[PDB]
Amino acid sequence: SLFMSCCGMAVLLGIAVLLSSNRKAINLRTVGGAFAIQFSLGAFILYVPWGQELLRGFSDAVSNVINYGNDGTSFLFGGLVSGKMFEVFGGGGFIFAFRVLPTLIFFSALISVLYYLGVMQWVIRILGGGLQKALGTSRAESMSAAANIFVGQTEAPLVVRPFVPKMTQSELFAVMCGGLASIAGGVLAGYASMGVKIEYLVAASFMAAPGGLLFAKLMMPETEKPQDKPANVIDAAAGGASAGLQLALNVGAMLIAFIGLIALINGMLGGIGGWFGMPELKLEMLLGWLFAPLAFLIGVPWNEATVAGEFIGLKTVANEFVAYSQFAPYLTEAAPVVLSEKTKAIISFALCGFANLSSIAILLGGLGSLAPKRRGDIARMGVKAVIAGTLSNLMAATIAGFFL
Amino acid sequence: SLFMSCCGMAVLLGIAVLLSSNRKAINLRTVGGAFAIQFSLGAFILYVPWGQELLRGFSDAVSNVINYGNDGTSFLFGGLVSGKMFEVFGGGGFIFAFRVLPTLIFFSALISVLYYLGVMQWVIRILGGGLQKALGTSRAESMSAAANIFVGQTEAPLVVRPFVPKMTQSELFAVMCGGLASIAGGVLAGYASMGVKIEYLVAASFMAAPGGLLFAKLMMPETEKPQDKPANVIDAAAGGASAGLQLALNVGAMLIAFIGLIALINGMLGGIGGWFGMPELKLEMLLGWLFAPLAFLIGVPWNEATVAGEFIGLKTVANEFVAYSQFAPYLTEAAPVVLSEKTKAIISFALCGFANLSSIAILLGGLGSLAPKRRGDIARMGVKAVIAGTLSNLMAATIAGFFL
Amino acid sequence: SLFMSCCGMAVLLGIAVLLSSNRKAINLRTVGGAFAIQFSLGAFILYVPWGQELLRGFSDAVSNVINYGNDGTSFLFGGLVSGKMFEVFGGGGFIFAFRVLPTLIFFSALISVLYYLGVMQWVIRILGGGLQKALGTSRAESMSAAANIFVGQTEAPLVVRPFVPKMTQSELFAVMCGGLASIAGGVLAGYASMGVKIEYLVAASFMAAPGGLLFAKLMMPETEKPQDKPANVIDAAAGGASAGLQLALNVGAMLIAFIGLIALINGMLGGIGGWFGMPELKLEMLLGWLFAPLAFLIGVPWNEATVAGEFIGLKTVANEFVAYSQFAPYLTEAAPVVLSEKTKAIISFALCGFANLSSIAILLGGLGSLAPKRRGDIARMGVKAVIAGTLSNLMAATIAGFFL
Ligand SMILES: CCCCCCCCCCO[C@@H]1O[C@H](CO)[C@@H](O[C@H]2O[C@H](CO)[C@@H](O)[C@H](O)[C@H]2O)[C@H](O)[C@H]1O
Ligand SMILES: CCCCCCCCCCO[C@@H]1O[C@H](CO)[C@@H](O[C@H]2O[C@H](CO)[C@@H](O)[C@H](O)[C@H]2O)[C@H](O)[C@H]1O
Ligand SMILES: CCCCCCCCCCO[C@@H]1O[C@H](CO)[C@@H](O[C@H]2O[C@H](CO)[C@@H](O)[C@H](O)[C@H]2O)[C@H](O)[C@H]1O
Ligand SMILES: O=c1[nH]c(=O)n([C@@H]2O[C@H](CO)[C@@H](O)[C@H]2O)cc1F
Ligand SMILES: O=c1[nH]c(=O)n([C@@H]2O[C@H](CO)[C@@H](O)[C@H]2O)cc1F
Ligand SMILES: O=c1[nH]c(=O)n([C@@H]2O[C@H](CO)[C@@H](O)[C@H]2O)cc1F
Ligand code: NA
Ligand code: NA
Ligand code: NA
Repeated sequence: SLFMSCCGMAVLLGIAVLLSSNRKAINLRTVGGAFAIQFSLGAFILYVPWGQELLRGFSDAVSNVINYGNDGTSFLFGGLVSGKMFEVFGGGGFIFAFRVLPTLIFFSALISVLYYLGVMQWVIRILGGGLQKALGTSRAESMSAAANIFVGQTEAPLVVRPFVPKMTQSELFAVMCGGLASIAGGVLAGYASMGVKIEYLVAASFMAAPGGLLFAKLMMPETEKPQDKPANVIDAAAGGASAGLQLALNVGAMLIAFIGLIALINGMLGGIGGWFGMPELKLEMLLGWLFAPLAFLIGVPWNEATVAGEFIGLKTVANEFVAYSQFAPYLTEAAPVVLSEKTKAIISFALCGFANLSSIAILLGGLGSLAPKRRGDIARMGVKAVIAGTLSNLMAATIAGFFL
Repeated sequence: SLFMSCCGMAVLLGIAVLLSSNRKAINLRTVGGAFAIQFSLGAFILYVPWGQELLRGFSDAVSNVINYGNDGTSFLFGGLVSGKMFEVFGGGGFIFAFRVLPTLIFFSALISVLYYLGVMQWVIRILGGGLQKALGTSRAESMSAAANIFVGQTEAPLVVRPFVPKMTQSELFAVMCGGLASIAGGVLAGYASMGVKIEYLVAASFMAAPGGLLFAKLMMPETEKPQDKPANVIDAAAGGASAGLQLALNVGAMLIAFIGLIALINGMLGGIGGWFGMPELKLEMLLGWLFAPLAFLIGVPWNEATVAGEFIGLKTVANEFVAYSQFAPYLTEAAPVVLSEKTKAIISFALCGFANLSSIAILLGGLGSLAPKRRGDIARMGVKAVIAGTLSNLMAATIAGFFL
Repeated sequence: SLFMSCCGMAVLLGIAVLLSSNRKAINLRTVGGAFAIQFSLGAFILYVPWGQELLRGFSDAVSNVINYGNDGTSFLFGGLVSGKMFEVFGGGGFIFAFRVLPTLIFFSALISVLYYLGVMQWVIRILGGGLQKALGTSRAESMSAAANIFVGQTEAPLVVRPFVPKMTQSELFAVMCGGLASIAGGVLAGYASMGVKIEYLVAASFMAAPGGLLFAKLMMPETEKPQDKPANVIDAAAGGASAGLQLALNVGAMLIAFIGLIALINGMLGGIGGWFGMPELKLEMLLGWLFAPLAFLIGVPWNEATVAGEFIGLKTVANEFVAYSQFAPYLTEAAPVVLSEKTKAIISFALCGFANLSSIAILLGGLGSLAPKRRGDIARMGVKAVIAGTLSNLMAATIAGFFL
């Protein structure tokens, strides 16, 4: 029953303690409250009626903003994003390049506008402030964790840019973990446009802030002592659009290459596997077989653990975007394998994070430019930070599966 | 009758004098001849039969070059830019991304070729020379004003690059104004492809050179004393294509975001306005209500001033590209509001300029890279330069409305 | 009969000797073996049954990898790259932008992966080693020649990056020639997707390594004495995808502009030619008339020399991509002129090279960044290097025509 989920949470916590830089330095108030907040946040918005309605209200607003942004997309690509496409090409009428990627551009511009207006800083200041008061975490790392709810791993530390170079190793690690445990407002809308339930995306985003601090302070407790704009709104929007464009181009090229490379890998695996009586061997089977125990531990039913393992493994060995690209068909009526609604939720939560090895190089560049003398520390803590970020996503999935 | 237009010209002139840095320093020969040239140029090509035929001949040549350039576009996107699109998707068969944006690439390559060959420098030298002889303006600022007829605000000063750092404040201001009062050959073809009459675009482009000098020397008279390549033609074309590509990408991302943001703004305005019994409230209504007097002043009929105000206001608060994107449907048979041919012309002229606040940041980067120690002056004069550029566009529209 | 081909080879060799920096410094072992290898390589894979089967086996593998990579393309553009496009738009259903350009992205990512794994370095070390042992060429220039079989002119010298600044002038020239005589794995797949026979592309690529050294050591003999990474595999793929994206964008913009410019040139040539009773005058006719003797010399039949001259000339005056874009329709059933299979092969080989004037500027940037103090030498030897590269392509075509 629910016992398997509670065991799941315990195992995830235990692994973090086992990988800790110093278990005797672990602050019980910090890691105790962090888990408490992430657990309670999950309980509130996924179980408690009022919180469920607040989540639903927030998600529908996000859904409306996406539709508003699609007017710009409709202007540029016209009939290629109209209903006629489904009449002519059927399911192939949904052109990913024109349906999903332009949303990254619109949302990046929007976020930039909300930063210029001070709306973002206002929300981050409140959320980040509440975290440090309850957990005893430092001012800077708490703000970065809260900022990561809405923006990406390289953009979130910008709210505390001047404090980054003199951050303690534990602070720097938490900052890295905050980004790895979360996603970004831009791609959230993208994943939502792919069929992923907005409620899950919004929930996982908010739960990433305490979850990121949780596993950061478990695996890298504080052993040191911490310390302590565009000309107009139109310029802000333009700057965001440009950043979104570059992101859209990068994501699109990555998807073309990685999905293509997976197909090539599967072709080779067919020949190699055939030598062992397994000509049907594919990458999905390997990842499914290898990540099935992990999926089962976080609450996925026995008969759905292997399929769930495919996406979870793919997210880890590559990135969450590619994983979502393969999981999205399972959210439609044309799903090759009909999964339970709880399993769908677990996969959605467990995928909702930038936690992968390639994000280390991203952190080295973006976060490293803010503090060039700390690039050595970032590379040194990269793998552990990814692990911490992965555990945070897994914990969020286990919690979500519990109240569902 | 025509009295309203003459009042319009007077008001525009008066505002410039009211905003002058020193009215007693205004050179009557300079600003008198500048208005005379812009007025006579308008009279010649819009009223006088011979000039009308020369304008028509030039516009058709421009129309032919665009069709020639569309062969490259047709090669890349094939059936998606063919007539079959209109059979399948109807009006939505016109894909803006593939129809309009690639023209920016072809024309940028062409302009780069005409620069390598010396054709551009030849024309600019003649036009710029005639301006300084008649107006008494300096050599450098006259060439920049003439260059702005064909190229953008950041590219035009390149013809006098080494003279920019030591320019007087009045010279630097005029250079800024020359770019703000005009557009570029690349986007001109884009706007033409959207349905905007080429004759109006060509006319407004040429009239921008004296018009830009007019309001620059009215608002910032000279109080000081002025002073005074690719390896081959194929490389030139390639360089232009690359520049055009970057422009095309920037414009496309901007349009997706801004049009999307306008839709979001209208959604919010519907709720906010509803609190005051105006749930139908939209951005177009605000801009229309606010810019209707200005439209009426430049010659737009009373019953068309509000609709004309929508586009004029949008051009000012955002940019001319977005404005043209909303005005283009009014140039087709499927126009939601059938406007008079004079009103169509007035709007076309009044929109034909880079005069907006966001162009200040553009000038800071492009023009600023030519003279890094003058970036402070550019930012200081930015708003006034935009105003001067706006007045120049408005004057051109009033003149156009007069002879029509 | 075959006598015309042997004369062709002799003429090409003679021209190189005539243009030599020092004929008495020409190493007979080097240039004798280089021609021997290129000739024997051609004989082996185009005539000898076993070699023909090895070429066919390699080409089919390349064909399979391309299809695998098209899965990523199919994901992004859906129905726009499906069979339905041919039902709706007929021949125009083949959208070049979505069919060909994305292959550059996938293959660039793949090559980057094969570099990270050490597979590329392994092959290059063997091929490059065999060349220097047989020809007596230096270690560095032999590796660069072998690397150019698979990658582009700017990427190939990276395998010997630290040796480039101290290279002899003859070494630097050979390095330039190796890149000009060949293409790249990315665009090879692109040309293959356009209908160009993979066997010819693969053959020309391998034959470029000895061919490049041949004409480099003929035109610039050695008169001096020579001397002597991404964090993980996923990062490698991502880096390659990004590089491929930039390449894809550059190629697409170039094609839009150049094909558009050719159409404009033809429009002007129609008017100019009309003054001399030739209103049908076009660029293709000029290039065809001018390059027909050259085509005839390399083995193209008399009645097909003019048509063959169009593409060969276009490749030289512009680039091979544009040439292939005009030659591709002649490889289909809807070919305006049905050409012999030997003529098709000759054109395919003669076009398979980056040898053009615009590549000089490319070499100045890419190869020049590896040795900034040698940019003067690169520019000085640019034209001769292009000639050498052109002769190498022509020789490969003549050889191919001989055994066919
Ligand atoms: C898509 C389908 C197929 C999936 C295939 C799975 C591929 C996963 C292999 C990952 O390889 C490792 O990744 C690390 C992370 O980058 C590297 O560490 C490098 O970077 C670390 C992080 O900074 C450092 O700690 C290390 O010292 C440094 O070796 C490490 O060398 C590398 O071997
Ligand atoms: C699209 C639909 C919605 C439309 C909404 C309308 C938005 C317009 C607001 C413009 O805001 C102002 O723009 C100036 C121009 O950038 C800024 O001046 C800044 O830049 C100037 C120019 O250099 C300087 O003179 C100023 O000192 C400096 O404050 C100024 O601060 C800023 O408040
Ligand atoms: C597409 C259809 C139409 C086709 C039209 C054909 C155009 C071909 C003209 C080429 O022009 C030459 O190209 C050289 C190569 O770049 C230039 O040399 C320049 O660069 C060389 C190479 O480094 C140097 O040796 C030279 O000194 C330097 O002048 C040279 O000046 C330039 O006149
Ligand atoms: O804002 C972003 N920042 C970022 O780094 N990414 C990277 O792109 C990958 C795919 O979304 C993520 O795993 C992450 O590594 C994506 C983003 F959308
Ligand atoms: O060449 C150009 N230069 C330029 O700055 N722009 C900018 O892009 C906006 C939209 O066309 C213009 O208002 C102007 O600010 C556009 C151009 F086409
Ligand atoms: O890898 C490449 N490197 C390169 O320089 N190019 C350039 O792009 C032109 C068109 O393919 C080539 O002639 C060559 O000059 C293309 C490439 F694909
Ligand atoms: Na984040
Ligand atoms: Na201009
Ligand atoms: Na090469």
